[PDB]
Amino acid sequence: PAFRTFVASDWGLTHLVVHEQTGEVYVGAVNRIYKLSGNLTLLRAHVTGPVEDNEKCYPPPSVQSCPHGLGSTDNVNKLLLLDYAANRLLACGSASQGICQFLRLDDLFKLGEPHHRKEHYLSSVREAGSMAGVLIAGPPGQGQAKLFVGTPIDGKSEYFPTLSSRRLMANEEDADMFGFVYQDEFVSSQLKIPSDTLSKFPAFDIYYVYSFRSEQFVYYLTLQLDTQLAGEHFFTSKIVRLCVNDPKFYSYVEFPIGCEQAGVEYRLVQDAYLSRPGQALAKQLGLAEDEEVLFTVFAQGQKNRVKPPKESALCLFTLRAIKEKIKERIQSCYRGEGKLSLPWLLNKELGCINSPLQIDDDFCGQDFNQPLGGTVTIEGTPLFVDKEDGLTAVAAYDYQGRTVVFAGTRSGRIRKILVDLANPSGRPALAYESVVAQEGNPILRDLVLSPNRQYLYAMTEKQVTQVPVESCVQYTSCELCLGSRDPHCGWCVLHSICSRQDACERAEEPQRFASDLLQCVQLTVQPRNVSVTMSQVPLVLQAWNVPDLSAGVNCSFEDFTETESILEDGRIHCHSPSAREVAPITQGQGDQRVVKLYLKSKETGKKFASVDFVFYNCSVHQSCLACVNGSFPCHWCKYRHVCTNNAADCAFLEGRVNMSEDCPQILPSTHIYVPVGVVKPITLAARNLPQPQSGQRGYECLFHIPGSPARVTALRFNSSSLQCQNSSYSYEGNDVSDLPVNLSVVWNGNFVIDNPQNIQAHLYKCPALRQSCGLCLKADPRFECGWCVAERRCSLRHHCPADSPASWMHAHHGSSRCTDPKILKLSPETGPRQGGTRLTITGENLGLRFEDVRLGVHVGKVLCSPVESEYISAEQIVCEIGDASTLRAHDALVEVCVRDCSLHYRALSPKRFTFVTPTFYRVSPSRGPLSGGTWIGIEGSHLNAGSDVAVSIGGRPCSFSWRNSREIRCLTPPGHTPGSAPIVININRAQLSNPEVKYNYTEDPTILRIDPEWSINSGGTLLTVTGTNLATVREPRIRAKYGGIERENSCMVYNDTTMVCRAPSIDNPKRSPPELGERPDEIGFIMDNVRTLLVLNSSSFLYYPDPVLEPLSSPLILKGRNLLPPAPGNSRLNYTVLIGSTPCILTVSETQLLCEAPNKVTVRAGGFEFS
Ligand SMILES: *[C@@H]1O[C@H](CO)[C@@H](O[C@@H]2O[C@H](CO)[C@@H](O[C@@H]3O[C@H](CO[C@H]4O[C@H](CO[C@H]5O[C@H](CO)[C@@H](O)[C@H](O)[C@@H]5O)[C@@H](O)[C@H](O[C@H]5O[C@H](CO)[C@@H](O)[C@H](O)[C@@H]5O)[C@@H]4O)[C@@H](O)[C@H](O[C@H]4O[C@H](CO)[C@@H](O)[C@H](O)[C@@H]4O)[C@@H]3O)[C@H](O)[C@H]2NC(C)=O)[C@H](O)[C@H]1NC(C)=O
Ligand SMILES: *[C@@H]1O[C@H](CO)[C@@H](O[C@@H]2O[C@H](CO)[C@@H](O[C@@H]3O[C@H](CO[C@H]4O[C@H](CO[C@H]5O[C@H](CO)[C@@H](O)[C@H](O)[C@@H]5O)[C@@H](O)[C@H](O[C@H]5O[C@H](CO)[C@@H](O)[C@H](O)[C@@H]5O)[C@@H]4O)[C@@H](O)[C@H](O[C@H]4O[C@H](CO)[C@@H](O)[C@H](O)[C@@H]4O)[C@@H]3O)[C@H](O)[C@H]2NC(C)=O)[C@H](O)[C@H]1NC(C)=O
Ligand SMILES: *[C@H]1O[C@H](CO)[C@@H](O[C@@H]2O[C@H](CO)[C@@H](O[C@@H]3O[C@H](CO[C@H]4O[C@H](CO[C@H]5O[C@H](CO)[C@@H](O)[C@H](O)[C@@H]5O)[C@@H](O)[C@H](O[C@H]5O[C@H](CO)[C@@H](O)[C@H](O)[C@@H]5O)[C@@H]4O)[C@@H](O)[C@H](O[C@H]4O[C@H](CO)[C@@H](O)[C@H](O)[C@@H]4O)[C@@H]3O)[C@H](O)[C@H]2NC(C)=O)[C@H](O)[C@H]1NC(C)=O
Ligand SMILES: *[C@@H]1O[C@H](CO)[C@@H](O[C@@H]2O[C@H](CO)[C@@H](O[C@@H]3O[C@H](CO[C@H]4O[C@H](CO)[C@@H](O)[C@H](O[C@H]5O[C@H](CO)[C@@H](O)[C@H](O)[C@@H]5O)[C@@H]4O)[C@@H](O)[C@H](O[C@H]4O[C@H](CO)[C@@H](O)[C@H](O)[C@@H]4O)[C@@H]3O)[C@H](O)[C@H]2NC(C)=O)[C@H](O)[C@H]1NC(C)=O
Ligand SMILES: *[C@@H]1O[C@H](CO)[C@@H](O[C@@H]2O[C@H](CO)[C@@H](O[C@@H]3O[C@H](CO[C@H]4O[C@H](CO)[C@@H](O)[C@H](O[C@H]5O[C@H](CO)[C@@H](O)[C@H](O)[C@@H]5O)[C@@H]4O)[C@@H](O)[C@H](O[C@H]4O[C@H](CO)[C@@H](O)[C@H](O)[C@@H]4O)[C@@H]3O)[C@H](O)[C@H]2NC(C)=O)[C@H](O)[C@H]1NC(C)=O
Ligand SMILES: *[C@@H]1O[C@H](CO)[C@@H](O[C@@H]2O[C@H](CO)[C@@H](O[C@@H]3O[C@H](CO)[C@@H](O)[C@H](O[C@H]4O[C@H](CO)[C@@H](O)[C@H](O)[C@@H]4O)[C@@H]3O)[C@H](O)[C@H]2NC(C)=O)[C@H](O)[C@H]1NC(C)=O
Ligand SMILES: *[C@@H]1O[C@H](CO)[C@@H](O[C@@H]2O[C@H](CO)[C@@H](O[C@@H]3O[C@H](CO)[C@@H](O)[C@H](O[C@H]4O[C@H](CO)[C@@H](O)[C@H](O)[C@@H]4O)[C@@H]3O)[C@H](O)[C@H]2NC(C)=O)[C@H](O)[C@H]1NC(C)=O
Ligand SMILES: *[C@@H]1O[C@H](CO)[C@@H](O[C@@H]2O[C@H](CO)[C@@H](O[C@@H]3O[C@H](CO)[C@@H](O)[C@H](O)[C@@H]3O)[C@H](O)[C@H]2NC(C)=O)[C@H](O)[C@H]1NC(C)=O
Ligand SMILES: *[C@@H]1O[C@H](CO)[C@@H](O)[C@H](O)[C@H]1NC(C)=O
Repeated sequence: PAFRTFVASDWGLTHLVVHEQTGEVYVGAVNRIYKLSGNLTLLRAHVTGPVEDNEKCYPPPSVQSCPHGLGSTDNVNKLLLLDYAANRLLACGSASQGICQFLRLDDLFKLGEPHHRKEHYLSSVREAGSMAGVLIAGPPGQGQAKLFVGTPIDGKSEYFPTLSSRRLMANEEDADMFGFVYQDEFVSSQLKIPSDTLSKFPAFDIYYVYSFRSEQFVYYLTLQLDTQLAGEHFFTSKIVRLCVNDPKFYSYVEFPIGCEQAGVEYRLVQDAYLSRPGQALAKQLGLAEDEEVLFTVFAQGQKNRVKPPKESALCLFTLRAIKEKIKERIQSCYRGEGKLSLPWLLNKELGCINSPLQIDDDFCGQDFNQPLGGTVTIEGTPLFVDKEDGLTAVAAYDYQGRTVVFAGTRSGRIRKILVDLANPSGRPALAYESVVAQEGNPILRDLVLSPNRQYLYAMTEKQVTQVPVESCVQYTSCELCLGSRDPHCGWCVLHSICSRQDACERAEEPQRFASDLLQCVQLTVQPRNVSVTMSQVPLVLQAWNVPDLSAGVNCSFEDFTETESILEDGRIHCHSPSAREVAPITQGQGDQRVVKLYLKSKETGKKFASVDFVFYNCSVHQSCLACVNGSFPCHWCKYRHVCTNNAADCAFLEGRVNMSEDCPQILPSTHIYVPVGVVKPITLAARNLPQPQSGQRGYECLFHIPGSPARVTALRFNSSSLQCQNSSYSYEGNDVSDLPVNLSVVWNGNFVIDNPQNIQAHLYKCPALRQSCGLCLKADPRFECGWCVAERRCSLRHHCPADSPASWMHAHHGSSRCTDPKILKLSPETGPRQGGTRLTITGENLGLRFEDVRLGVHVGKVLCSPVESEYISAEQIVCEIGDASTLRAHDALVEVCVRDCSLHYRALSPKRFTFVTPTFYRVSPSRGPLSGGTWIGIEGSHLNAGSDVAVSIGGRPCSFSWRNSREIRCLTPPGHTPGSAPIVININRAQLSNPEVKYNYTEDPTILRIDPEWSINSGGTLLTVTGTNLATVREPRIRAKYGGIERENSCMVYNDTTMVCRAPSIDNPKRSPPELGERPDEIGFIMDNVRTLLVLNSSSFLYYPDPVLEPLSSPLILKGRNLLPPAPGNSRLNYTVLIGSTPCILTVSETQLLCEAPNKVTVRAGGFEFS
C-alpha cells in the first residue's frame, strides 16, 4: 500500500482542519490557504500572500501612510477556524498588523477582510501557531457568534490585547467585526499587557499553543516569561480559563502546569488535545461518560521556547481534576488567604478578600479579588517519554472502549499508543510506529482525525499525509495480528486476513473472527510423516477454534496439489497426493521436505490453517547409519547397499537392516599404529559384514593420505573381522611425527562400510620431530619408537643395530634418565633479589618425571622450587625462585640436575640470570582527578624485572599497561580523598617504596562556559572554554554525538580555568543540520575518568550547516548560501580565502565573499575547505 499525500509545492504549511460534515480538509499556509478532498487531492487554492508591507507600521499602509520602507513580505497563516454556522472559514493572517480573512466554505470565495478599525488588527507577530482560539455561537437573533482569541504582542501593549472576547457579525462586509463583546471606558472584554511590566521585563510575551471549549468555558495552554521565574529568558507553561458568558472578563484563572518523570522536569507545552476516554480509561480513572480529558506534550526544563529540547513527555490531565484545582483555589481566596499572585498582570500585589459564598464549578468571577493567578503548579500523569526523538503533536480517540493516542515526532513519525494505566497492563504501551516525512520533517500540532475516524491527517512543514488509524492488513498471521495489540485488529479466520470487526464479513457469527491470541487457528495431522513412495494415504485432521465448515473444505499441501475432504465428528479426513504428484515436489530437496499443509475453505477459497507436514525420501541416505539410526522409518539393504522404505526392495530376506545395532559397521580396537616404510598387516574387527553376493567383488582398505592414497585389498574372515594385506605406507613432508589418517573400508568397488567411531590409522615416523632422547621417550609407549645411543637418533629396535645389549634405550615406564640435558633459553632474564619469580626454563633433553627434576633446579646457589602443573616433561620447567637476599653474587648461571647431579647429567644455562633491586624516582603527571583514569609514567631503574607487577596508589590498584627497563605505565584508580597518596610497587616478593615520590589527587574539573555556543557541520572552529582544575588533565578532548555517530577533537589547556578547543566534525551523509540550527544528541568532554563531564545536560550548544559555494585589478566575489549563521553576540566565522598559499584581506557578507586579487582558489573556515 501507499500513503495518500498532498505535497507543498512552493511554501511551508502552518495549519490544518477538517470539516465535520464533508471531510474536506482545509490547510493554512504561508501565502496560501488550500481546500482538499478527503484523499488529499487539491480542490481549491487561495492566494493570501506576498504582500507589500512592513511590521513597524501602525495602521498598515492601506489606511495611513507610513514613513518606514515597504517590501514584498510573506503573509503567514497564524490561525484557522471553521465557522459552520455561517458557512465559511476564518483564516487569520499576519503581515498587516494581523488582519483577518473570511473565506467561503465550499469555494474559498473571500466574503470579507475587515481592516479599517483598530480591532480589525490582531497582532504584528509574524510567528505561526503562537496564536489559538475557539469559535462559539448561538442561534440567529439571539446573542450572536463570538470569537475568543489569544495572541502574542511583541511589546505592542497598547495596540493589541493578548486575550480578547470579540464579536462575529453575519455580514463579512459589516464593519462591526472583531469588536469586543462589551466595551466600556472602565472595563472591556479584553486583557491587555501592562506597560509597567514591559518596562521591568523587556520582552515578556504570551504565546498561545492550544485552545478548546469545554462544557461552558474556554481553556488555553500558554507559555510566558521569567516573572519570579534584567537577566535571561525562562518560560512557564500554564493553563488559562474563562466563562463563555463573562463579558467583564472576571473569570480569568491561570495555573502553572507540567509533570515529572523520575526527578526530571517537563514544563514546556508543545501541543495538547481534549478528548474522551471511552469505557476503558474512564472506569479506572474514575469518570462519568461525558467527563473530558486532556492529553499533552511537554519538553524538558524551562529553556529555549524558540528551539526546545529533544527530551519530551506525554502527560495527562482529567478536567474534573483541573476543575477541582480551580474550585479549590477560589474557595481559598474567598477565605481571604494570601494574595492574588499574578506577576505580569498586577505588579503591586492586591490581597484576597474574604466573603461568604456558595463556591461552585458554575462560578463566573466577581468584582473584587478580580483576575487571579495560581500557586500550586498542577501536576500531570505521565504516559510515554521519548528521549532520542522529540514528540511534537498529539491526538486521541475512543475505539470500542480502548483509548488510542497519536503522537507526532521531530522525525516525521506517528506513534499509536494504547494508554493502559487504567487498563490491566503495567504502564501505557506503544503499539506501532509509522512514517510520513521520513527525511526528518517534524509533524505539526494540527493533527486531526477524519469525521468517519478512519484516517488521521498528519501535517508537516512541507506535506499533508493521510495516515490510516487502522491498517491491520500489514499483519500476515493470526499470531502476529493479535500480537500487535493495537485494538482495531482481529483475525478474520476464514478470509485469513487481519482487520476490524466491521470489515470482516459474518464476523458476528461463532468463531468466525478472533480477538484474543487463544482464539487463533490450531491444527494437527495424525500421519505427520508420509513417505515419498506411499500414495493416497488417509490422514485425519484435528482443528480447534474454527467456525462451521459444513460449507466444505479442501486440503492443499501447498500451491502444488489439492484433495477433497469429508467431515465426521470433530475431524477432517483427506488423502495424500499420488506418487505421480508427490515426487515433483521432493525432487532436489533430497533427505526430506517439510511442507505447509493448508486448509482451503469452500466459502472463502482462501487457505487459513496450517501444519508442518513431512515428506520423507529414504533413498537419498547413502549409509546404514543415516538410514536406520536417523529420525525416520527407513530400511537398509546390507547387500544392495541402498536405503529404502520397502522391505521387499532389499536384496533378500536376510539382508534387511531395521535396527541400528545390526548395521554393517567397523568396531574399534586399541589404536592402529602404522610406521612409515614398514611392511605391516592391519587386522580389524567389525560387525555384520556382508557376504558379497552374485556379481559382487571383495573388500579393500582405502587410506586417505593427502600425499598418497593407498588401495590395499583385504580378506573378510567372518561377519566380524577384516585385514588389509602386507604393505608399507608413507607421506611426503617429514613435518609431523604423528599423522592420523581417515580410512574407508570398501567392498565391490564403491560400497563404503559405515565408520561410526570414525576409526583412523596413525602413520608415525620415528622422529622427524624429535632429535633429543627426552622427546622420544616422551612420546607414546605404543609407537615402540625409542632412542638409540650410537646413531645419535631415534628409531625402533627394528631399525637400530645392537652393538651393545643395551644400545637401544626406551623409557620402560619413564624410569629412564636421559643423557646430556641442555638449556636453550629461559624467561625472565632478570629478577628481584627478594625472589618469588617464576622462572620459565626451556631445554631439550630433560627428565621424564617431575619428582626427579624437583630439587634439581638451582639459580647459582639459590634454591628454586619447580611447579607441577606448568611443567612440560623434558621440554620445559617452570620454577619458583626463593629468597636471594643473602647471595653475594649479582648474577648467576642456572643449573638443572636431572635426578642426580652426575657429571654427564647436568645442564648449565648459556647466558646467566640477573638479580636486581628495582627503584623509582619520578612520576610524569604527579597530579590527577579524584575519579582517576590518568596515564601515569613512573620512571626508575630495573623496572622490567621478575614476573608479576602490581602498582598501588593509596592501597587501591592501578590498571597496568606496559613495562620497561626505565618506565612503568599504568592507569590510575579512583581516589578516596583528595591530596597526597603513597605509591607502592610490588614485583613478586619484593615490595619497593618511596615516601619522597607521592601522587596528589585533585578535585574533579568542572565545565562552565563554551564561547561561541555553536559551530558548523565539519567543525574545526575555535571554542573558548572556561572551567576549573583544567591543568590536572594532560590531554582533554571534546566529544559530540550527532545521529548514530560519535566524534571527538583536541584541546589546548592554558590556565587552570581556560582552555581553547577545536570543534568536532559531525559530517554525516545521513543527516545535515538545518539553517535554523540543531542540538546534538550528546555534547561533553573526555577528561580521564570524570564521566559526569562526558554528557552535558544544561548545554544549549548548536550546530549549523557547512557553507554552500558556487564554482566557475578587479576584486574577487564568491557567492552562495549558508555563509553566516544567526548566532548570539558578535561571534562569526574566521574566513580565509587563499591563492596557492597567499591569504587575502577580505570583507565577509551573508551571501558573498569579497577577496582582493592582483590578476587554485581555496576557501577556509575552521575545519572547512572548498574550491
Ligand atoms: C528420492 O530421492 C532419490 C535419490 O536422491 C531421487 O531419485 C533420483 O532421481 C533422479 C531423476 O531426476 C536421478 O537423477 C538423474 O540420474 C540420471 C542417471 O542415473 C544413473 O546414475 C545414478 C547415480 O549413481 C550414483 O549413485 C550410486 C549409489 O549411491 C553410486 O554407487 C554411484 O557411484 C553414483 O554416484 C544411478 O543410481 C542410476 O541407476 C538407477 O536407475 C536404475 C533404473 O531405474 C535402477 O535399477 C537403479 O537401482 C538406480 O535407481 C543411473 O544409472 C542422469 O541422467 C541425470 O543426470 C543429468 O542431469 C543432471 C542435472 O540436470 C546433470 O548434472 C548431469 O550432468 C546429467 O545431465 C540425473 O542426475 C537419480 O539418479 C535418482 N537417484 C537414484 C539413487 O537413483 C528421487 O528424486 C526421489 N525418489 C522418488 C521416487 O521420487
Ligand atoms: C545413533 O543413535 C544412538 C542411539 O539413539 C545415538 O547414541 C548417542 O550416543 C551418545 C554417545 O556419544 C550418548 O551420549 C551419552 O549420554 C549418556 C547418558 O545417557 C542417558 O541420558 C541421555 C540424555 O538424557 C536427557 O535426554 C533424555 C531424552 O531427551 C531425557 O529423557 C532426560 O531427561 C535428559 O534430559 C538419554 O538420551 C539416554 O537415554 C537413551 O538410552 C535409553 C536406554 O537405551 C533409551 O531409553 C532412550 O531412548 C535413549 O536412547 C540416557 O538415559 C552419558 O552417560 C554418556 O557418557 C558416558 O558414557 C560413555 C560411554 O558409555 C563413557 O565413555 C563416558 O565416560 C560416560 O560415562 C554419553 O555422553 C547419547 O545419549 C546417545 N543418544 C541417544 C538419543 O540415545 C547416536 O548419537 C546416533 N549416532 C549417529 C552417528 O547417528
Ligand atoms: C590565563 O590565560 C588566559 C589567556 O591565555 C586569560 O584569558 C584572557 O586574559 C586576557 C588578559 O590576560 C584578556 O584579554 C584582554 O581583553 C581585554 C578586552 O576584553 C575584550 O576583548 C576580548 C578579546 O577579544 C578577542 O577574542 C574574541 C573572542 O574570542 C575575538 O572575537 C576577538 O577577535 C579578539 O581576538 C574578549 O574576549 C572580551 O570578551 C569577554 O568579556 C565579555 C563581557 O564581559 C564576556 O562575556 C566574554 O566571555 C569574554 O570573556 C572583551 O570583549 C583587553 O583590554 C586586554 O588588553 C590589555 O592587555 C594587553 C596585554 O596584556 C595590553 O597589551 C593592552 O594594552 C591592554 O591593557 C586583553 O586583550 C581576556 O579577556 C581573557 N579571556 C577571557 C575569555 O576571559 C586568563 O585571564 C589568564 N589568567 C590569569 C591572567 O591569571
Ligand atoms: C512420523 O509420523 C508419525 C505419525 O503417525 C509420528 O508417530 C507418532 O509419534 C509419537 C512420538 O513421536 C507417538 O506418541 C507416543 O505414543 C506413545 C504410546 O504409543 C502407543 O500408542 C500409539 C497410539 O495409540 C500406538 O501407535 C503405538 O503402537 C506403535 O508401536 C508398535 C510397536 O513398535 C508398532 O507395531 C505400531 O505400528 C505402532 O507404531 C503404541 O502402542 C506414548 O508412550 C508416548 O509418550 C511418551 O513420550 C513422552 C515424550 O517423551 C513422555 O512425556 C511420556 O511420558 C511417554 O514416555 C508418545 O505420546 C505416536 O503414538 C506416534 N503415532 C503413531 C500412529 O504411531 C512420528 O512422530 C513421526 N516421526 C517423526 C520422526 O517425527
Ligand atoms: C594537591 O592538589 C590540591 C589541588 O590542586 C592542592 O591545593 C591547591 O594548591 C594550589 C597551589 O598551587 C593552590 O593555588 C594557590 O592558592 C593560594 C591561596 O589558596 C587560597 O585561595 C584558593 C583560590 O582562591 C582557595 O581555593 C583556597 O581555599 C581552599 O582551602 C580551604 C581550606 O582548606 C577550603 O575550605 C576551600 O574549599 C578551598 O579548597 C585558599 O583559601 C595562593 O597563595 C597561590 O597564589 C599564588 O599564585 C598566584 C597566581 O599565579 C599569584 O598571584 C600569587 O602571588 C601567589 O604566588 C595559589 O593560587 C590552590 O588554591 C589549591 N587548590 C585546592 C582545590 O585546594 C594541594 O596543594 C596539593 N597537595 C600538595 C601536597 O601539593
Ligand atoms: C475519496 O475518499 C473516498 C473514501 O473516503 C474513496 O472512495 C471510496 O473508495 C472505496 C475503495 O477505495 C470504495 O469502497 C468500495 O465499496 C464497494 C461497494 O459499493 C465495494 O464493491 C468495493 O470493494 C472492492 O474493493 C475491495 C478492496 O479493494 C475488493 O476487496 C473488492 O474485490 C472490490 O473490488 C469497495 O469496498 C467506495 O466506493 C468509495 N467510498 C464511498 C463512500 O463511496 C476514494 O478513494 C477517494 N476519491 C477521490 C476522488 O479522491
Ligand atoms: C477441491 O478438490 C477437488 C477434488 O480434489 C477439486 O476438483 C478438481 O477440479 C478441477 C476443475 O477445477 C478438475 O480439473 C479438470 O480436469 C479436466 C480433465 O477431466 C482437465 O482437462 C481440466 O484442466 C484444464 O484446466 C486447468 C485449469 O484451468 C488447466 O491447468 C489445464 O491445462 C486444463 O486446460 C480441468 O481443470 C480436477 O479434475 C478436479 N480434481 C480431481 C482430483 O479430480 C477442486 O479443485 C476443489 N473443489 C473446489 C470446489 O474448489
Ligand atoms: C577426515 O574425516 C573427518 C571426520 O569425518 C572430516 O572432517 C569433518 O567431516 C565431517 C563429516 O562427518 C564434516 O561435518 C559436517 O558438518 C556440517 C555442519 O554444517 C553438517 O551439515 C554435515 O552433515 C557434516 O556433519 C566436517 O565439515 C569436516 N570438517 C571440516 C573441518 O571440514 C575430514 O574432512 C577428513 N579429513 C580429510 C583430510 O578429508
Ligand atoms: C606378512 O604377513 C604374513 C601373514 O600375516 C606373515 O606370515 C609374515 O610374517 C608377514 N611378512 C612380513 C615381512 O612382515
